[PDB]
Amino acid sequence: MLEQPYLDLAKKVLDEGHFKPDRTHTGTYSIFGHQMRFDLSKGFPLLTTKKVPFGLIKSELLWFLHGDTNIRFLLQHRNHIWDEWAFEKWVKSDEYHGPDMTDFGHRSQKDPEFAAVYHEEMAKFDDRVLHDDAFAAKYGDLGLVYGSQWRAWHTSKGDTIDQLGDVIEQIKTHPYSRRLIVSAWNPEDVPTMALPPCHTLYQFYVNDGKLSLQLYQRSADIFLGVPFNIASYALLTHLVAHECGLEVGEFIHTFGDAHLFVNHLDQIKEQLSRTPRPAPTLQLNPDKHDIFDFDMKDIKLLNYDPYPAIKAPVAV
Amino acid sequence: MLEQPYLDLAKKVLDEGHFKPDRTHTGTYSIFGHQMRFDLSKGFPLLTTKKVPFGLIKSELLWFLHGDTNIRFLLQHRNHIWDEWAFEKWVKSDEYHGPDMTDFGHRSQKDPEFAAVYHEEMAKFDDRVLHDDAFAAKYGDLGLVYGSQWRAWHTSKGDTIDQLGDVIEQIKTHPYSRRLIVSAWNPEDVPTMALPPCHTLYQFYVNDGKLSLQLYQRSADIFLGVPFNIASYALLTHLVAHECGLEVGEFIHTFGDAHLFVNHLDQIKEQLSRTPRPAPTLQLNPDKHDIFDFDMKDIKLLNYDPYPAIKAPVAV
Ligand SMILES: O=c1ccn([C@H]2C[C@H](O)[C@@H](COP(=O)(O)O)O2)c(=O)[nH]1
Ligand SMILES: O=c1ccn([C@H]2C[C@H](O)[C@@H](COP(=O)(O)O)O2)c(=O)[nH]1
Repeated sequence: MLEQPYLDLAKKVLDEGHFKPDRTHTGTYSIFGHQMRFDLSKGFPLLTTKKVPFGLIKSELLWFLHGDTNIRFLLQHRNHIWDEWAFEKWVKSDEYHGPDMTDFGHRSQKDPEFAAVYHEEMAKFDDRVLHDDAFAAKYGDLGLVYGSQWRAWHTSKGDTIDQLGDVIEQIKTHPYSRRLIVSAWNPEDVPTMALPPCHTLYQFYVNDGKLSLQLYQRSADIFLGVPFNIASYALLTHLVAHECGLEVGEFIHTFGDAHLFVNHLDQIKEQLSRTPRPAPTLQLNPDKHDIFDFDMKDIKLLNYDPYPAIKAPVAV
Repeated sequence: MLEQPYLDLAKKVLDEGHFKPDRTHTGTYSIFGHQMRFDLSKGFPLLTTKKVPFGLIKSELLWFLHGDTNIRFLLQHRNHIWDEWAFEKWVKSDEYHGPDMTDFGHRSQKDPEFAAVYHEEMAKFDDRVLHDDAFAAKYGDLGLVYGSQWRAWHTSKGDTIDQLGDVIEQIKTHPYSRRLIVSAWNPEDVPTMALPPCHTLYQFYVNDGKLSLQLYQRSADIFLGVPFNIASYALLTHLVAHECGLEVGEFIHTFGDAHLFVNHLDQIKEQLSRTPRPAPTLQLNPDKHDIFDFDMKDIKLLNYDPYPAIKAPVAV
């Protein structure tokens, strides 16, 4: 079935992965170098063995595609995936006068009463970003995130490259090119960023009127992150193919370090006892062609019928 | 045997690859997305089923490691791999007064008498680069090649990052880091370079005192290029491990487009009828530790006993 490479990867980390501590205190089981593939003509690889919210994946991708780096657009589609990076900034600034919020990541899991003074400041941070333009401009804007890396890469001569829009143009006019590459990795920013990009680079490929895409992901959270990651680049391959008048090939997912947090063992083992269902179908607006101007309603998911969601703690 | 993944890859492109024309007129059989691995504790992956000149691979790597971008150092170790890119420049310049050399690449294979007016200008270009300092500075210097990308990446504020030397420092002090990445892909240079880097990015990984390395190669000439590529990054993994006091793990070779030129079919089919021998051993100077100051004599290859070389035409 379509998601099997994903369950094979989980099985593999389970009986083959090495114990390694990491950047936190939450241990991992870990492998290095892995490759899986999804034939997108066979259906859309949103996991059926656990419910994944597509509406989140689809509004985060549109954000990236519009070159946007401001949380505000996410909040308008009730997408909180990026709140913590914005909040971090607000909180560690002059204008902030409130409970001290230091190491709020850990301390939301070790104190149920703190976790409500945190969820309080956050709801107020989001509300302000939504209603106060100057505030949004100051704290809503992440700066270096996929929307500027893909669409507005800063040059040493002070201009701005649309990496992705140029490559789309190369696909239309030189389909056989071996240089259809978008990189998110800037050696000059990377030492001072809070999160150097996990999705480091990707490459497109055309053959027999079919578009394929390969992602090099340096670091992957197998239980929580990877199910989102897969759907996000599978959708990108679909949007680009649609823009270029091509059919869709394969999505190839290459990993550097793929890890399983040790507080996710039971959840993954439960998931492995489920039996994949038939994959959903993806449907794109036949009438609209500029993907840079796609909106929520231009992407529908059909026949998605998943097992229930599995709750897991985030790693500190 | 140690090189089997390489012969499996050739076999795969042969009966599974798609005919695709390319950037020249010389057709290819082509696949997209492939991964192979070499356990470097099992020996050094220099192909035994065809003679590969290690002395070339080893002087080209030292060049890169010294941050050098000047052909001159190559010529001193009689290494001509990079001559054509330098010559191209010389020839397409004001100071050049000689036979017109336009499309000299093609026209060295379609004219046996031209091919000797080309080999004449080239021997004179190399001799000058070797003896005339101002000339070397002007035409010997490639500018953007792996030695500056790895060791002297230009920032937008006019300084210069030693990407590789910083990452070596990260390996010594944060071995478990998921961000041990060296990129050669600069979105601002790539549209104006004659050859955007084939070796796009690589990532190191440590576990149980062992160093592994994964290469993302966007485009690979399977018959001619890949045997050099493999040995070159396998040696890098060895030099870095030696510098950091680690043992050596695996070299993981990931491909975007891996192609076989159609004028290489007979040669590859002949190679596939050979039987791999035991792999050579690599030996590094036990007393010298700064790889940035390694020289030819600091790297020895032991027990390399290959089948004869197989002659093939370069693709135009
Ligand atoms: O879309 C995402 C975003 C994040 N991660 C995870 C992987 C790691 O657990 C963490 C990054 O930490 P470092 O790898 O930088 O150390 O983020 C994913 O798998 N997918
Ligand atoms: O070390 C090398 C250097 C070059 N190539 C080849 C692969 C391609 O045939 C060619 C690059 O052309 P483009 O891929 O940029 O189109 O160089 C290799 O395989 N290994």
